[PDB]
Amino acid sequence: SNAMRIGVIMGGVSSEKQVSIMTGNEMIANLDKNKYEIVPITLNEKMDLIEKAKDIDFALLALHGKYGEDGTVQGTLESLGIPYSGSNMLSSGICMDKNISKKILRYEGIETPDWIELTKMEDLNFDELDKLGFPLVVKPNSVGVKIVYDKDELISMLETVFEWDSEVVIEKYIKGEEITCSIFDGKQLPIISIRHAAEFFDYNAKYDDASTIEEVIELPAELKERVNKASLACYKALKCSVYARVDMMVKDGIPYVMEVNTLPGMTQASLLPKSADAAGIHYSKLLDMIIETSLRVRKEEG
Amino acid sequence: AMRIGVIMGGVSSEKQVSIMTGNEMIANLDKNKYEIVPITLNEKMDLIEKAKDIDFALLALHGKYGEDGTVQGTLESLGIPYSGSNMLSSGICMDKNISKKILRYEGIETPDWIELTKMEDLNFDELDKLGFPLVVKPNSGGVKIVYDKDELISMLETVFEWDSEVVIEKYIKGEEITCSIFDGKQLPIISIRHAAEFFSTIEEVIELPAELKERVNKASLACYKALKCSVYARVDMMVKDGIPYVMEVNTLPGMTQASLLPKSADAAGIHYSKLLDMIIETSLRVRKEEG
Ligand SMILES: Nc1ncnc2c1ncn2[C@@H]1O[C@H](COP(=O)(O)OP(=O)(O)OP(=O)(O)O)[C@@H](O)[C@H]1O
Ligand SMILES: Nc1ncnc2c1ncn2[C@@H]1O[C@H](COP(=O)(O)OP(=O)(O)OP(=O)(O)O)[C@@H](O)[C@H]1O
Ligand SMILES: [Ca+2]
Ligand SMILES: [Ca+2]
Ligand SMILES: [Ca+2]
Repeated sequence: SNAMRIGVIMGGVSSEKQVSIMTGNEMIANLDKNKYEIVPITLNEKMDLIEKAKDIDFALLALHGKYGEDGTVQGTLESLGIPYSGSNMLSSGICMDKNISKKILRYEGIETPDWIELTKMEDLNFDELDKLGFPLVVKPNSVGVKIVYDKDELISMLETVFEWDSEVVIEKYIKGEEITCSIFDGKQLPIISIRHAAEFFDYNAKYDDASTIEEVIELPAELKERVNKASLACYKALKCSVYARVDMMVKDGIPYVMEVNTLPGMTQASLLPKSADAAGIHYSKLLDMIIETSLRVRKEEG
Repeated sequence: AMRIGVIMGGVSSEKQVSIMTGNEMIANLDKNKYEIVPITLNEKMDLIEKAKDIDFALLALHGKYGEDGTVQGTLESLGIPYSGSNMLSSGICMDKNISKKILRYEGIETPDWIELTKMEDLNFDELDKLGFPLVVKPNSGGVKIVYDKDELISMLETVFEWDSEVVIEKYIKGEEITCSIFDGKQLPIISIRHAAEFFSTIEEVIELPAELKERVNKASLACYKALKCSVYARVDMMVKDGIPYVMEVNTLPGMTQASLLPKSADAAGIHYSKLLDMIIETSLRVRKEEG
């Protein structure tokens, strides 16, 4: 039995590169050595992939952020006829574009927060802005998401963001419970709650706003059914394959989709593998399912 | 003197069109402004080696090879400015299902349709909301049309060798036109008529009635924006009862002198060599706006 040669693809620039290295190392360390011949691939520049992938049967992506999201790596691998993990080039690019992904979701009737799309030299229509109210969340579509409380803050923040990016999403702020829903091959995994830590005095909870805890949670049946329905619908709508993670906010019992991730964290401390583990899927087996399901999917694509 | 790669490639019929296109470009590119660097890709990824010799990639590509976005994404990753729409726009416009959803979300008129696959099961229900006749085309790209339930079911099986995904559209019976856009400005509209014997195909610049022209110009420009196209594009439409319908948006329209976009530009007084000058100049600006 000749072992399939798995390239573990690492790369990116700055902190993304480091997260990528850490991810690849975990994969390399947990890949079943009897099933696979493991081939670490570290990309000094993105297009070095063409040379380094000559010796692999499959590309397992350890990438993090733009390099793995924009779709170029997937498209290159496809052009080389080399099967790879996760969503394809178009699904990846769509999911990475928050504006375009929200349009498609909203077209499909999936709840997502109201928003304005704005490009760099484009003016800003204050009548539609006012419809949104304040606070607002400014999302580059290097610089992170930021809550702004009024017109002046918004203006100032647009100017900060636009120097680096040419496009922004301005989203209505929603105060609610944050959750994230991992999907593997069209099946919903355990939901994870993301909230502040509390100190409890009897039944009074005092929250620490500087903290964040992530915990697997079972939601009440009604909301659970609604959440599972929305997340799978995102998955199909955005043409995702193999696995994805949908980030949502719940208010008044209604889930809103903030984003869909085709390249979610894959370290053992990351949300998706934590969800899989709660589902009885240990890390090494999650890696087996990704390779196995990806091969099937790349074959269905031709 | 700026080094311009003329990039040609593809397989089969597409490659031939590509080489034909790149030759025309090489012939008409101003020799005083440019140093022209013919580039022919045997395999797609050979682009990486050959592109170290150039300051700009002018794409002579045709069909999926230049539509899916891999070439654009590769050149972007190499830091090499290139002509036309970027990887995301290209991929979106190549996907008829996705581009239709976005257009419709934006309130742009496009024929009613449904998405279908090899994998999935034909769903009897949704078809008959569409009625007949239907037009059947692969999702990723003459006219294949079906006048009854029987031709449809069969058509799908044959096509399904072609593509894994298919779009089924309501048949729009109308006057066919095509709208070339350059850097956000509409060029003269072209009318496309068909006759077994005229009183194959005729393409001519036609001045549309003022009102229709206005709706057409609005729709074509809205597609251009909605799909994030840049530098140039060609929107193909079907007019019925004064209402324009969008059939599709092309980020890589035919670029020969005999092709529709160059003819449209010609009708505006933009000669072939100058159209290339503008493609290069405009793309350079766009690529810089993107980062
Ligand atoms: N509309 C909103 N209302 C309230 N809080 C929000 C809203 N949008 C985002 N947030 C908070 O900001 C965080 C980050 O936003 P988001 O998930 O949309 O972008 P991202 O995760 O940074 O993008 P990427 O997928 O590139 O990592 C969310 O986890 C949530 O805590
Ligand atoms: N709904 C429709 N009703 C009537 N005629 C149509 C319809 N859709 C397409 N056609 C005809 O079929 C021809 C092909 O159009 P289509 O949109 O399928 O091109 P395409 O193959 O998607 O283009 P590309 O090569 O860029 O992928 C057109 O010339 C048009 O006349
Ligand atoms: Ca997120
Ligand atoms: Ca067409
Ligand atoms: Ca002239």
